[PDB]
Amino acid sequence: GVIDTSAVESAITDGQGDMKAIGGYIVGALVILAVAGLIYSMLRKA
Amino acid sequence: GVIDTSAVESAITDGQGDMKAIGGYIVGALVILAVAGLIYSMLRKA
Amino acid sequence: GVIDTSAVESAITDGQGDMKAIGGYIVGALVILAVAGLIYSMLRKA
Amino acid sequence: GVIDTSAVESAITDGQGDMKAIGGYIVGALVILAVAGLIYSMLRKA
Amino acid sequence: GVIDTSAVESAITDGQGDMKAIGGYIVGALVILAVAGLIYSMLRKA
Amino acid sequence: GVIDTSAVESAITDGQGDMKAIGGYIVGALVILAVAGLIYSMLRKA
Amino acid sequence: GVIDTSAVESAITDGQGDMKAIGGYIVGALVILAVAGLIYSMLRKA
Amino acid sequence: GVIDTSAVESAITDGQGDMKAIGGYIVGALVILAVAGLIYSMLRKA
Amino acid sequence: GVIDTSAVESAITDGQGDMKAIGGYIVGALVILAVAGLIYSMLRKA
Amino acid sequence: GVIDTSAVESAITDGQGDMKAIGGYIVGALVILAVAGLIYSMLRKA
Amino acid sequence: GVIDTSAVESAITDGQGDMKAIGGYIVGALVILAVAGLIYSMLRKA
Amino acid sequence: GVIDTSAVESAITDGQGDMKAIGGYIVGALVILAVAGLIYSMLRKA
DNA sequence: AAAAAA
Repeated sequence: GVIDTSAVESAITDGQGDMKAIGGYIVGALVILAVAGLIYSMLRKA
Repeated sequence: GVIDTSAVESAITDGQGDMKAIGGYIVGALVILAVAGLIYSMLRKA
Repeated sequence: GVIDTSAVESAITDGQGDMKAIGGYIVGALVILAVAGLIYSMLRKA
Repeated sequence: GVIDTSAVESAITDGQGDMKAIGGYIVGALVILAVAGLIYSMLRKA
Repeated sequence: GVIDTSAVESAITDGQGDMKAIGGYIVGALVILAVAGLIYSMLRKA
Repeated sequence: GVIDTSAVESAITDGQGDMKAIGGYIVGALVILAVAGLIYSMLRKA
Repeated sequence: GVIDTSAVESAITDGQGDMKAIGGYIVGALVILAVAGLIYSMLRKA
Repeated sequence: GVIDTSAVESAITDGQGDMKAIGGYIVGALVILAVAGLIYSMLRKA
Repeated sequence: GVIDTSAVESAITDGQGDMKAIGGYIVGALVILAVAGLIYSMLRKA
Repeated sequence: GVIDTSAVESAITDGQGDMKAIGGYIVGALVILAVAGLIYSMLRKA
Repeated sequence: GVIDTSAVESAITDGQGDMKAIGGYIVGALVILAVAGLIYSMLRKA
Repeated sequence: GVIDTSAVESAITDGQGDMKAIGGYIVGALVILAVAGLIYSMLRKA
């Protein structure tokens, strides 16, 4: 009496493979305010 | 004194084979609001 | 003893093809508050 | 005067064995926003 | 020994063609509280 | 065999024209806590 | 062979004219928790 | 064919007159954490 | 040809007088999580 | 025509007497991060 | 002309004695996310 | 007239024993940004 | 908001 849920794992494993894609696109934008955070500290201490 | 009910099981086993067909057509539409439910959460947390 | 449910899959596969259309129209509006979320952080840290 | 309900437990034990399958497919997608939640905190504190 | 049911399909195919008309008139009113739902979020985050 | 649904679109197009009216009355009250949010930041930084 | 249904429209047009009366009496009570919802937000942000 | 709904407006106008009473009892308790929020800032800056 | 419905209003006016009794017993339990909701906010801000 | 609701107030007055018990058990745990919040400030200023 | 309803109270007093059993099994699982909610706050404030 | 709820406590006591497992796996990752938070303060003060 | 910054 089953219902075919084969279209579930095919849909959301491709879903969770897309959460990883837009996680790496944020990490690449948070290191901008990490690098610029501490080369401001070099100019101030000088 | 029987009445031929051979046209019953031929009619509703093909009936319950059609309930399964339109059950799988709903599951394929509920995973749309499951995937889009949690890639909205990635954009908000970023 | 079947009932023609051929008008079902023709109606809701075109239905679930429309849920995808208005999912992509929301993702295009959530990245506005993702980009503007972290170019506010550049102005504050400066 | 019983009615054979042997097709019940054969149908829904296979049903509840499928709820477990799509529960583990969600847990694998909620840990994405748990890991990315706190490696954002490392970049901000730096 | 039939009864003419030709006035049935002429009456309810025009009936179900009217359910579609007042379905599209609701969708045009639910996007008002979808758009205004997330331009409130832009003003709050600012 | 139709039923006159001409009183539907006359009733809810005037309905959705009123959702827009009380959406603009909220936007005018959320910019108060947007402007006052960042002229507090000028006084604190001084 | 008709039956006089003139007492129908005289009874329920006055009925639907009363649903409008107690709809406007609820809207006047939901704006209390809309106004007080966002003057709490002014006190918290201060 | 009406039903006397005169006991409705007599019941909920006195209802919405009570929502205002317990709204003003919260505002009097949120200004405590507004005043104490910024006389802590005077002691810290000193 | 009436039927004595004098036992109706004697039964449900005493019924609706009891809905008011267990409404006031809930309001006395929802103010517990209103008071404790915002004296937690005083300890956190300190 | 009443129904005995004497088991209601006996059940939820003992219910709301238990919400007070686990409210005081949280307040005793939020003062830990209030005291330790500002004896960290003494060590830093030294 | 009664019908023996002695099997009613024997069936549902044992029923409501089982609602209490699975209420206490939830309370034991909600305190896990209460304790872990505020020992995360100690690590963040440090 | 009971229903065997013996499969409830066997299922969720093993459930709440798993919430504790993934609570301790987060605490081990929040002390990373507690230790690194204050050995950054040693390098800055030097 | 605190910690960065004075």
